[PDB]
Amino acid sequence: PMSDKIIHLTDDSFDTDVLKADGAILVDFWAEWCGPCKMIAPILDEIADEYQGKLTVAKLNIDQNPGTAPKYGIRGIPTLLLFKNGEVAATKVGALSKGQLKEFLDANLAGSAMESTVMVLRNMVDPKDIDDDLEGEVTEECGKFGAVNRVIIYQEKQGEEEDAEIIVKIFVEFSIASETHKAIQALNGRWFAGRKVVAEVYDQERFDNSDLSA
Amino acid sequence: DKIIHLTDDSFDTDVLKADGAILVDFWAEWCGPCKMIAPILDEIADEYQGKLTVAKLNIDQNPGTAPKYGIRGIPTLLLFKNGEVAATKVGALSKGQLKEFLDANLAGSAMESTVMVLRNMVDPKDIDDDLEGEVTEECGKFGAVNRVIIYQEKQGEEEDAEIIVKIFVEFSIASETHKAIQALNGRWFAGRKVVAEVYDQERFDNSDLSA
Ligand SMILES: [Cl-]
Ligand SMILES: [Cl-]
Repeated sequence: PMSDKIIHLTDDSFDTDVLKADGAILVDFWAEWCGPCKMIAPILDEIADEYQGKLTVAKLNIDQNPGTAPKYGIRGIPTLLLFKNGEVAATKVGALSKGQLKEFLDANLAGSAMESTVMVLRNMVDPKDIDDDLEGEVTEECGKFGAVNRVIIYQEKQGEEEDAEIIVKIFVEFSIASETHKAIQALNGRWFAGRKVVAEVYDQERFDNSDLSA
Repeated sequence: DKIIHLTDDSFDTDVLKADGAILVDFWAEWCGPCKMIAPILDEIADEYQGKLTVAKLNIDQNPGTAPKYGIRGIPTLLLFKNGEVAATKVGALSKGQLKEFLDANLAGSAMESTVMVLRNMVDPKDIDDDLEGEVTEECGKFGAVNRVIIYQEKQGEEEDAEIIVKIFVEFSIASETHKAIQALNGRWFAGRKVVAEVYDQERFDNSDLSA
């Protein structure tokens, strides 16, 4: 109003400010002697104002805070790391125009936001517990929230190591998003049974395209 | 040099427990676009031999597997690596677009890298200031070590998410890295069997340690 919308990071503040942050955070690794860093400095201010609500811009001075950068393989400066939910989602190395940054941001932030017909049930069933009856039982029980299109029992290996844990994600696609919303609200945090189940929206475009990895 | 014929019974062994990356094609004889991509997959099978195996599951003959992966329309291609689904592609595709798909998801296929990634070597809790130096000493056996990165990554968007450790080892030239990957892959380190693989050099050069 109109003050500074940039989060000014330290090594000590980085975890809370970036990794445990709400929404997408664009981290700028910089230094005062860095010419191209000052290039993008005013661009970052505009982006910070114009992406209010969908992006927070943060800066870490690598001279004053030398601990963080080497952990993320920062080489040249400036480097932009885009974080989403504690995850590095994208990177951009070096200076770039306002248009090039927007193009990079537009391509790496969620587009066509939408309430999904797809629910994902997590931490509900161990892979060994799966049998021929499970899909049918899920569709039957979720049918009290609305019309169930398809139920997918998905097993996911949580690593590349030979005996990495396999977990189960249960996907329930409803006919319309209103039904999915009721189901999620009713089921999330509830015990079925012995296990506390996470009920959650799952990206509809991903699901429609046979990507069950998220 | 040729394509694996998958069945519902063989899938686990042929795909999930296989050595090297596997490109799985879900198809059927009446499927027009499936036949359109068949000669393309033949060429990919020959051209990417020793780096990728192509495999086909006829969904009429073998109806058990595809619904487990959320397959809807055909053809659908799934890229497997070490029992993980690395990437997915829905519908028909040109020789070039499939090569672009493979370049983006098959580490090393566009360029053999100076960078090795070590997976499953250590727990986050077992990291200390000694580790980086121990790795470079251990990897020095294979050549000049430019840089070792002990990278901690969150596995997923949800806060519950497990944190894992990826250890990046960049060598001076790709030949040294190849020696290192050969000698380290599948090796046991105090209770843990490690995965050593090429990591895309361009990702690494650009501080993309997420793959
Ligand atoms: Cl600052
Ligand atoms: Cl051994």
